[PDB]
Amino acid sequence: ADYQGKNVVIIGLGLTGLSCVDFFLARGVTPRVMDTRMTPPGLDKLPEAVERHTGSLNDEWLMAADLIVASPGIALAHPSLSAAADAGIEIVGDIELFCREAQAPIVAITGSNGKSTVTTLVGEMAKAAGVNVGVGGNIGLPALMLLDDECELYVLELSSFQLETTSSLQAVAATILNVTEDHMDRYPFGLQQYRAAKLRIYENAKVCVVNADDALTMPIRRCVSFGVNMGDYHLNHETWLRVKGEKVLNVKEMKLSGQHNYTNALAALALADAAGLPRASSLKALTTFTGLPHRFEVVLEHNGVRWINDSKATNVGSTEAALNGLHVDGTLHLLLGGDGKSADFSPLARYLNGDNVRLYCFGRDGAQLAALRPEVAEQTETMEQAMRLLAPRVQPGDMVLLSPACASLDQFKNFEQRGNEFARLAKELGG
Ligand SMILES: CC(=O)N[C@H]1[C@@H](OP(=O)(O)OP(=O)(O)OC[C@H]2O[C@@H](n3ccc(=O)[nH]c3=O)[C@H](O)[C@@H]2O)O[C@H](CO)[C@@H](O)[C@@H]1O[C@H](C)C(=O)N[C@@H](C)C(=O)O
Ligand SMILES: CC(=O)Nc1ccc(Sc2ccc3nnc(N)n3n2)cc1
Ligand SMILES: CC(=O)Nc1ccc(Sc2ccc3nnc(N)n3n2)cc1
Ligand SMILES: [Cl-]
Repeated sequence: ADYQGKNVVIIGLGLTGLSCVDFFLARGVTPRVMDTRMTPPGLDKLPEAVERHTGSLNDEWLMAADLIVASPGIALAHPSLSAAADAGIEIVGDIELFCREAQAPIVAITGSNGKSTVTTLVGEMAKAAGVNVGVGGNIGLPALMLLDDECELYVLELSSFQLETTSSLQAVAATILNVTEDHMDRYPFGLQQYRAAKLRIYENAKVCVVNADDALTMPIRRCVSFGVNMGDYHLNHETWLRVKGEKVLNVKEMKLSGQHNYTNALAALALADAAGLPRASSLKALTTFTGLPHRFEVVLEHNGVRWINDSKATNVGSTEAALNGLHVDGTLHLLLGGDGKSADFSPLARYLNGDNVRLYCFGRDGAQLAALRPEVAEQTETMEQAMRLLAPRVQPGDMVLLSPACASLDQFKNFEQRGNEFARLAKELGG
């Protein structure tokens, strides 16, 4: 791709938009940037020579563009962006720009839950083999910052939003880990529209890796599969990872636990195998990886109480993965809240029966979450209020679990800030 002389407009003054500004400037193109937010987080990090427009989309700029670069946070269905598409103005995202420049194979990972774990695992498998690997995308390091002529393999976590604006991805190995309701505020044609965006990841992929236990991960119309009791990669119950009936790893050697993390390990191994990484070093990486911050992270274990930061549980399916099979000796104090993105929370209710569960519900959708079981629920405005309410009630044997089933953007800079604030309060209140 050659952008010289083009009128380039970037939508979004967040992490993605700033990475795109740097990308174009380094290639001799001065873009313009807009964002519907009046004071977006990148407003003061923008180079002084770059024109900026905030508080709305600027149709004068969009309709004059040769190329529109849309951050994943702007809907293609926004009327101004849809009008530009109607006029035949090219619209891409940062992942598209990346794919046009990358010169190493790409492993591409999407799904409603498990993405960052699988992405990081494949990266660790590559590192264990001595491969120069770049890991990024939706996990938090903008993909354009990975571009490096010495890179031998890229591992990208991709969201449905990023996939909507991507056309040139030809992954060496691609997966949809699972499909459960999320981002319904962005998908007015519902679950199948969200699924269709994720299904784009398989187009022109050399190997597709599907979840044998989740039919929505399969192309609508020759894929490798992983699953619990079936699949090319599957579990054998002590629990083993197996490939086509052959034991490859006793999961006692992993640091992660839980069935969903064992299938994450299977998916990572299937992708690593498809990318040509040596099996021995891939298996080694499964035994060294300890987990990610904010993903079912024990931030304090003291006086018989475990305080668990699962702030990365931004949808119902992720909270379900925390709750399904969860063992608690005493009472579970569960923190739910934030921006639910129009999700139906009712699938959580089957985990919330019995005498040993208390709900502390906060943020934009706190009332809807407390309605799951009002007789054991309290509602506050903020997470801090919820923590100060529950802490006097905690007894040895209890668990305090932040697994909020919602996005954090109504009250926090990012889910990391939500998790960090939870950890600070847990240390104050629990020690
Ligand atoms: C919403 C989203 O896709 N966020 C990803 C994005 O971060 P970035 O800061 O660039 O986001 P953005 O595109 O500026 O959008 C951020 C927020 O601003 C809003 N926004 C954005 C542009 C605009 O004109 N108006 C507006 O209101 C968006 O709706 C959203 O609420 O790019 C980063 C690098 O690729 C990702 O790590 C990050 O994943 C975050 C963690 C996320 O929540 N992703 C979603 C998809 C998920 O995991 O479910
Ligand atoms: C249908 C099919 O066979 N798809 C495919 C996808 C990826 C690869 S690996 C690779 C290596 C360098 C490179 N540079 N750009 C890109 N997309 N790649 N991909 C092989 C085949
Ligand atoms: C079996 C099934 O459910 N297939 C399906 C596939 C895609 C969609 S998404 C869609 C559908 C219509 C439409 N009209 N305008 C827009 N933007 N859309 N989007 C939904 C269902
Ligand atoms: Cl968030």
